[PDB]
Amino acid sequence: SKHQHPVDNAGLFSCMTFSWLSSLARVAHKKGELSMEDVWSLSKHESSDVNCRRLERLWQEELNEVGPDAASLRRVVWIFCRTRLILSIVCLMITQLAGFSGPAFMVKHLLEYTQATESNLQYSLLLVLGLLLTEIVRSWSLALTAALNYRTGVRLRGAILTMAFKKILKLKNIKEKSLGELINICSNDGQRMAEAAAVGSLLAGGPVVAILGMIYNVIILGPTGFLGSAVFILFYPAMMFASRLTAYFRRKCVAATDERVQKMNEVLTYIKFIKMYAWVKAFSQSVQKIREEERRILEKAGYFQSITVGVAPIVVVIASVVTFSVHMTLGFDLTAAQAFTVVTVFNSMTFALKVTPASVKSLSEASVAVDRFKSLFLMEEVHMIKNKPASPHIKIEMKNATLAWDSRLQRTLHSIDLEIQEGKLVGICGSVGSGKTSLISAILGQMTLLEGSIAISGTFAYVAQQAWILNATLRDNILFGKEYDEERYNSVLNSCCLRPDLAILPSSDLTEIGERGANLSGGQRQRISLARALYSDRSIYILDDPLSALDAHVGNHIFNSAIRKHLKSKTVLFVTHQLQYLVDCDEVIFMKEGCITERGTHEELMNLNGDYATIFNNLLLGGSVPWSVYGVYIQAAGGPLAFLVIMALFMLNVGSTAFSTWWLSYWIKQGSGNTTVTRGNETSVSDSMKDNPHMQYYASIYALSMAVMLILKAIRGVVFVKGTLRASSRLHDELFRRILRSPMKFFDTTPTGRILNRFSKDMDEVDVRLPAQAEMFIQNVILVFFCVGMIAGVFPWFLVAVGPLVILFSVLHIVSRVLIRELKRLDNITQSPFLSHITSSIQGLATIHAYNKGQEFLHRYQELLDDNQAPFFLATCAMRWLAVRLDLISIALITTTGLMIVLMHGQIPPAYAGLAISYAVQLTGLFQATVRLASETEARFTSVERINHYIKTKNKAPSPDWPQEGEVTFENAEMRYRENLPLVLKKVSFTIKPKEKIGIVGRTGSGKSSLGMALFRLVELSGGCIKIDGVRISDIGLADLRSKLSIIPQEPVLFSGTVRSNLDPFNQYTEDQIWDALERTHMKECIAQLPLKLESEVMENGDNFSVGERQLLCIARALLRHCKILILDEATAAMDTETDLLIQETIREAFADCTMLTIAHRLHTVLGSDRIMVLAQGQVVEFDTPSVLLSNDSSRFYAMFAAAENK
Repeated sequence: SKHQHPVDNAGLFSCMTFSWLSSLARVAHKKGELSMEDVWSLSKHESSDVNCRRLERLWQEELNEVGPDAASLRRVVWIFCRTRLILSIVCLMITQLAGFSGPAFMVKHLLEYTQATESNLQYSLLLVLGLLLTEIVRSWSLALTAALNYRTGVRLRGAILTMAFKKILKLKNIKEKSLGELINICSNDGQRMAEAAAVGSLLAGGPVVAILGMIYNVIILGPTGFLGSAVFILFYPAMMFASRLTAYFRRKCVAATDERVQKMNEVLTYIKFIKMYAWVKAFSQSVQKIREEERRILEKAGYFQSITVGVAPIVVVIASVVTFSVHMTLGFDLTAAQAFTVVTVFNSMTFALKVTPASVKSLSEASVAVDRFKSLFLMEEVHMIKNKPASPHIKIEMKNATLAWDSRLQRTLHSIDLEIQEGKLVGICGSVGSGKTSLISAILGQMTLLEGSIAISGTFAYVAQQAWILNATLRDNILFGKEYDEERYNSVLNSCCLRPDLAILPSSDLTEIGERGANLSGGQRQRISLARALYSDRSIYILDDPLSALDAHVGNHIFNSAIRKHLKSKTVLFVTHQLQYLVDCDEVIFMKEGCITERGTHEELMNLNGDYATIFNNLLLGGSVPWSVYGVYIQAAGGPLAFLVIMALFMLNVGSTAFSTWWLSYWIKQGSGNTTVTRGNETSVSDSMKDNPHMQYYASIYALSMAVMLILKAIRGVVFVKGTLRASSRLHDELFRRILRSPMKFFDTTPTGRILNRFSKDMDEVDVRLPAQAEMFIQNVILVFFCVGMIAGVFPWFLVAVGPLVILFSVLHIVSRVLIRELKRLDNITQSPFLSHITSSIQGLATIHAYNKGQEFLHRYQELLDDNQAPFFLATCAMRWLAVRLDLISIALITTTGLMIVLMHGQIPPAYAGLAISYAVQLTGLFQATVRLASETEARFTSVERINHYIKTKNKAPSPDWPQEGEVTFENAEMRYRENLPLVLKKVSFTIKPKEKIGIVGRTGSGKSSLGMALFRLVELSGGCIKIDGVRISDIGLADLRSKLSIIPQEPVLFSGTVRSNLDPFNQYTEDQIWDALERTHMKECIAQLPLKLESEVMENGDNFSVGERQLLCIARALLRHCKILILDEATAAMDTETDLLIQETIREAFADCTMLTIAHRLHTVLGSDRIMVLAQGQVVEFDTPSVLLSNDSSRFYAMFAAAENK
């Protein structure tokens, strides 16, 4: 025994057969759920610390030997992994030698014995035992070499991830890389390296058995054997070519699918505007046009992908046909054993296309990860000041320090003579870019030194800008790895006045805040950072501006409560940006261009009449998938007929190869037509296929069988893709149709992102991932069924031997895959906390570096890495554990087939026995693929299930001229937003009459926002009646209702595409009317100067236009329709001193001859209206015209107007 982990306790046989996992497999099967407690802890050999130390030692050794610039991290990886890679390579060599010598020798000798006229029992038994032993030791050696590299990949990932984390923690240039790269390299590069070391180490595998096969087939045959090798070496860079073509088709049309996702997001977020404008048909047409363009390249991508999914038997059949059709017709002889040895070795070399491309892609990923890690390891490292001042009273000492920045020595500071003393309240103020932040960073230690010296005699309590903080509960953010003291905690809370924050928070001390703060604000974040700094109890406090945008009153209160009183015995480096915080400061310094100009306390600062005094004066002045899915999936695919057609086509595709093999066996068995050939003085029939009179007929039938197989494969490839894509298209169309027609309440309750997830992730998965795995699963299942049926046909006793084996396979399947699903779930729910403490760590590094808490952070990161890697290691080992048990069935089937062949010697033709053993040795590696494909399809069906259930859960004839007038009346309308919700409309009744300027305004939540969509009938009326032009709103069609109405929302909304498309999506309005509307809204010149003349294209939300132009575009909208009732919402504050007035001028100039149901929350912009109503809590209380309402002081509206004037 070496460790508590059963992996170390396992010897040779247990490790080879993965017997250690059958102590957790049983408990997982019995309980049905695997938790982190049941998962064994990581071994000390695979522990992060030891492997990281070894990797660092090797890296430093190579850096010292070769050089910082000429070193290679690939050499470091090779040196680290050589010990566990050499033995794995040897094991792969021996297992691939056994797997090649099995069919080449054991099958050939067995078939030669079958053709022999004698009958030997001991020899046949010895041959069967030898073949069984060879296959058993091949499978076991493969399992051993997989387990050997699985551990070293995990240990390499663990060693490199912590080293990368330490490097990014100790780097100086935080902004050198991006946010999405530092997190990716510490979370995905390690996994890429692990999977590379796991699967790509077999690069010396498939190729070596392939070249061994090429060397073979030339001794038994003649020169014809080179044609079989040429066929393989031309077919490989054809499946590779198809894979490259499908990869090129991928990452293409991704722009189209991103445009579709953006359009769906725009139609979901701005669904109120579209539903209030009847712009549904045009948007639906737009998305249909985008989708049909997407599934025009998606169809080709699927066509090219479906070629290389099941090529395992097709390549062997093609090579055999090409070899035999020219070997027989050239006069050469061919026997059953001679012909079937080539087929068996071709099937053996077939076990390269499944692994080699994956190995190459893993090696490429490992190489690019190594290059990126090397680039990470070559940047400058941050430094910490260790020199101390000669006088202990001096805290920070620096004399004539250049202290250049980086870009590299970027000169920013010049001749700084700081003499900071212990216990001071100084402040370094200056212009932006003069070197204030540069000086702060230099004090922290992230600055290089050229001339002078830097002396620090204490730790830094530095708070960073933007308040990065941590990503945990609001208790460790204040302690920051310190002992919890009640008195200190209460003092810190009282100093920073955090009691109201705790009171308003739901969980108070237990409240959880994200990396940036979800239920938090900038001021609260800064207060939390200040509290953490106060509780830190350090010597020097590097106080970066905490109150730049926090507040004034409470900011001064916390400043004079904590910085002045609590922070008296500690050094203060408070940056200052307002200049009233240094009235009590001990020494005020003002530095410009990196040089100190004024020193001393404040009194000298004003009496010297410097720049600081001028600035101060200026500032003072200023799961299981049910059967419903499978069924509906196929029902959406076209019903039972489509599934039956697909199944029949797959069976025909497999049966093409099956019939080719059967015809080859028939040609071998038929002999020379039972004719006699004169070989001299003896004439006694013949036993050579070359003497068969109908040899050309057999060759032609073989060639036709190959052609038919190719045609069937092409037909399946071009049909199955269409069948699996039409289902996705129909599902997407139905989902869009039901979502667009669904009440708005579905949008208010269900989040927009949740709906969008069904069109960006679920839809893409359904389109590209699930059909790909389903095709291979179906192909493997049909191939296995056909092989089993044909094997049983030759010997009518395979069913009785396979029945118990089928039961064993079913028992294995039900026992397993549960510890796989649970292990994957555990890996995900341990990697999510691994993304925690990583995204936060990269987001904020200056605070960590200044506080010197880089050791406990690294320890926590290593602990998280180990607790995430252990489930990953177990999950990786589970695949090989299942593969061993499935091989225990595969080799058993092969042994049973061989025993049946040897027992029935003389009653079975050699070709029939040979085909059986060829298919038996072809059965290898099929159950392992089949179960994995079934599990993957079951997992992928969760997306289809999530998509599903979403589609599950006249009277009055309007006049052609309606509305002739703009008369609006309300008859005690009763309305509510949703059921079981507080009422928003309470017996509201009023009269508008055409030609009005209603200036509706009320308190928040009173019901002002309800009006608008209330008139448009976004949700059905719960009571009351509303009449337009004497006609009730109800009992009218949706288009008729929301087609003669217009409204401009609060925030301008613009759709991506074309300006013409935004102005006229239906394309039925004349250009002259559009230009007249633009002229009336004052657009003309500034929009006519565009190079494309209004076809200039608009980005998302109109990001290429100014805010004023964005508002003016929406103002110009609804002018073309010349609608009567306008329900223009709030203008979202005033824009400048002229743009707002111009907008108002255009607004009243355009909509002058019609009603004006404008809603504005500003009392200054509502003045001059013809008549204004005031609605409070859903009741009308004031209808008497602003003017008349004004004279009356008792009216509320006058009180609000006076309050607004006062404020």
